[PDB]
Amino acid sequence: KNRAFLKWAGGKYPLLDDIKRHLPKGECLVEPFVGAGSVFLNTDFSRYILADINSDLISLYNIVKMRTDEYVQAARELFVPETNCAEVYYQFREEFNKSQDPFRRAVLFLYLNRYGYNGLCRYNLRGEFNVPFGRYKKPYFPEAELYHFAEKAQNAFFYCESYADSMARADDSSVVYCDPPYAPLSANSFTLEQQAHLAEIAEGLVERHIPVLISNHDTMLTREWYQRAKLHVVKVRRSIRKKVDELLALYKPG
DNA sequence: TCTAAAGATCG
DNA sequence: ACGATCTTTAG
Ligand SMILES: Nc1ncnc2c1ncn2[C@@H]1O[C@H](C[C@@H](N)CC[C@H](N)C(=O)O)[C@@H](O)[C@H]1O
Repeated sequence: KNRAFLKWAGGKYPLLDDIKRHLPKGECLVEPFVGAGSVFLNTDFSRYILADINSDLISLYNIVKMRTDEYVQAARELFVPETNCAEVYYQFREEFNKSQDPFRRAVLFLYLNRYGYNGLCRYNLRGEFNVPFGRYKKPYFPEAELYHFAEKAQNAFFYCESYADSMARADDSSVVYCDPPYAPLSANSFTLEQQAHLAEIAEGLVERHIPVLISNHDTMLTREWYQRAKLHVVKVRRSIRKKVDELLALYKPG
């Protein structure tokens, strides 16, 4: 069991056993919504193609892969007792938003992920990061996790683009896993129109003998979008009050 | 998930 | 120059 080095929304570490039970075998794995990378880090394919719409995240992954020793030594200097203070936090956030150097922006990005409020990621319409101070007791510097990420990445390529464009890179030796933002539980972001279009693209790939696996909440809407697949219920019963389970859908060819 | 200030849109 | 009703911002 291997851990990511970033805090992130909708991370899949606790569901890995159920995912690996139903995921097919092949030469190359494609992830159109990669995020913090928990599945990439806990599987064994010989090639990977990894993509996301967030451009600060993709640039950080390129620096860590190609300039490893230089990156670690510089980032370690920001994790000391002197920097756990509100007046210092708001000046570093300001330096980040004004800089135009990829290496310096990547160093500061990790500090903000581990000292900021509840570990969030949020921006305004101008592209400035605006999460406030978090006040933790003693944050942890993920050194071991950073070296292991660099090592596995020697066999992957990274891209900044949307889900229709990355899914079109697949060929007759590939396998695809999708993890989109969650569907709503009651009546800008990922739209209803977009949730349905994703299911349509999957039905077209499976005609070409290319297999696909998807995950989301178990509701009335998701059962309708994914009607042409085989469905498996995962009991979780998380409160809020009511219980909700999770769902997996598998498209397999003949 | 929350809320007091500031800016956007139409007749 | 006016006012009712929405969006947007950031602790
Ligand atoms: N149109 C889009 N195309 C591609 N990625 C998107 C799009 N919209 C949102 N995303 C990303 O989808 C990701 C959703 C995450 N929940 C995935 C978590 C990931 N499985 C992990 O283990 O960390 C986010 O990182 C988004 O930035």
